Formats: sequence, structure tokens, C-alpha cells
Amino acid sequence: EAPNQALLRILKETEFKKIKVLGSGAFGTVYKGLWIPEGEKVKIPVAIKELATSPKANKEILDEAYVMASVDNPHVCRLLGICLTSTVQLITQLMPFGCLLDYVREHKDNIGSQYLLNWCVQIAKGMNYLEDRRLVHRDLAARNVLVKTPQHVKITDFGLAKLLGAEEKEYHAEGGKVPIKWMALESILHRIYTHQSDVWSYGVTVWELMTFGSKPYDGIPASEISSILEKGERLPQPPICTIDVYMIMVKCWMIDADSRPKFRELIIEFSKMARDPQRYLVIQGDERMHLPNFYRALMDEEDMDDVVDADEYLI
Ligand SMILES: COc1cc(N2CCC(N(C)C)CC2)c(-c2cnn(C)c2)cc1Nc1ncc(Cl)c(Nc2ccccc2P(C)(C)=O)n1
Repeated sequence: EAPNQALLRILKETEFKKIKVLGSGAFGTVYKGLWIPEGEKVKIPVAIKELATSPKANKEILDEAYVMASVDNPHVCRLLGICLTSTVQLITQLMPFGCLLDYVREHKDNIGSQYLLNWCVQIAKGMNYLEDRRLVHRDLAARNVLVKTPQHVKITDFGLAKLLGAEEKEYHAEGGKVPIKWMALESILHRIYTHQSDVWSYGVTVWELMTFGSKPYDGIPASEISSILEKGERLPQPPICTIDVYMIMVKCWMIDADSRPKFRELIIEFSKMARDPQRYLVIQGDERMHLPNFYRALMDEEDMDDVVDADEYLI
């Protein structure tokens, strides 16, 4: 492959001040904070992530740092730098609105069709960039999408992300805790992960957003999910979903991974829908909903139903 000439920035403990704890969970912890770089009249809102010092807990964080310092896209979380204290700290940008799962739940009655369809375009842009950089996320879910502003989301959690060689097209995992309700059938039965198994996970992510934060296959144990998907059974059509949006989800869940749409196609599809959002999502209250010419397929010609902007047409 090409040389990865990315720069790993190492930060002084003194340069940044913690403020509050954000989470507890599996991972490590995660704190809110401020980063005042040395001799710069700049104060950067940051999120400091750590793990308890174990040689395995320091190795896993540095592999994540490797991935995060390589990526650079408006819809992908970037690493600001690392701090080399007893316990290694990952310093990333603060996403003041938290994760997208918690946000759809907390704001269930204020989210309109324009917002949902735009997060779908943004998640597909971030995932396409990862496909370009030959990275397989392996953990795409709504909890792993952070909110910078309600109008701007970014993909996070690279703690499972795998890079592929130019003469490599699959990642064969050996073992480890895996979220089964988001996994592709080939991933559950053969431990194979491709960008196309990420497209499956994208389908469940869109489903979580469309159901305003519902749990996929609720009340159904993990051991049973592999069978359900073998029969032909998929997740239900959400109430707000027209058959157009649902057909896209259903395609992300084909048994043949090559039949599923590509992330560049998912961008085009959700972009067209975002130009007339009320034709694709039926939400009670849409016209009067807020979260604190130029944006419709009208403009000046014929049937501009298939009009895509160049920024959405990636190849
Ligand atoms: C003010 O900023 C945040 C506030 C947060 N609220 C949401 C509302 C909550 N009330 C109303 C109950 C309080 C906590 C949260 C948050 C909450 N839950 N989660 C999962 C994240 C997150 C952020 N921002 C933020 N910016 C950057 C990163 Cl990297 C990050 N990470 C993170 C934090 C906690 C747990 C897990 C992670 P992960 C493993 C997904 O990286 N988190």
C-alpha cells in the first residue's frame, strides 16, 4: 500500500483541563474538558478517553489512535492527539449533543423528516470515506454516531475498525464480544467482514433512526437472531416509513452481500429523498418542528426528481 504519513500529536497533561465525566461503560470512561494548546490564544472543547493500567488496555487504545489519526472527513471523528500518562488518554473533539441514539429518543417529538434523511446522507458519506481509506468499521450503530450540531453528525468508535490491503477483500475475525443485532449474516456465521457487511449495519442504523430509537429485534436473545435471518425475516417497516425508504433498508439486508447497495449509492438515494422529505417520511407535525429557494428540487426546469448535486455524486 501507500505510506501512512499521518502525524501523531502527543499532548502535555498541563495543556488540557478535565471538567466532567461523560460516560462510564465497557470501553473506559470519557470526560468533557478544555484543551489550551501551548502559546496559542485558543481554547478547544475536547473529550478525553482512557481505560486501570493493563498492557492489553494500552495496546487496544493505541490501535484506535492509529486508525483515528489516519482518517480526515467532516463525517468521521478525528483524533486531536494522545497524552502519555500512566493510563494513555485519547483526545478527540467534543460532540456537545452526545450520541445519535440518545438524541433521537430524547427529542422523539421534535425531529422532522429533513433531519432524519440528512443524518442518513451524512452517515453514508462518512462510511464511503472509510471504504475509500479501505477501513471496515465492524461496529456501525446509532450509539456510534455523535452529534456535533443537530444539523451535523460524525461516525465514532474505531475500537473494532480493520484496514484491508489492496490484495485483501475480507477480514476474518477469530473471537471477541460482537453486537449480533447489527451484524450481517455472513459475519454471524463465517466471521467475514467487508464494506458490504457494514452496509448491513447501516440498514439497522437507519432503522434505529426511523423508529426514533427502538431496539432491533427487541426481547429476542442473540442465539436466536442467526436463525430468524436464515428464514427470510427482517426488521419491521417503521410507521413513518414509506415503502421507498423501507425498500432501501431491506436491500441492505440481502443474503448476497454484492446485491446490497454501496455507500456511494446510499448517498445519492437519501439525497434525492432529502430534496422532498415529506414524500418519503410521514411524521405527524413535520411542517412545525425545530432543533437549534436553495433547498428543494424545484429550481428552474422539468422533472428534477433525479437531480443530485456534485457533492453527493461520489465515484
Ligand atoms: C457534552 O458532550 C456529550 C454529552 C453526553 N451526554 C448526553 C446527554 C446525557 N444526559 C442527558 C443523560 C449526559 C451525557 C454524551 C454521551 C452520553 N451517552 N453517550 C453514549 C455519550 C457525549 C458527549 N460528547 C462526546 N464527545 C466526544 C466523545 Cl468521543 C464522546 N464519547 C463518549 C461519551 C460517553 C460515553 C461513550 C462515548 P463513546 C464510547 C461513543 O466515544 N462523547
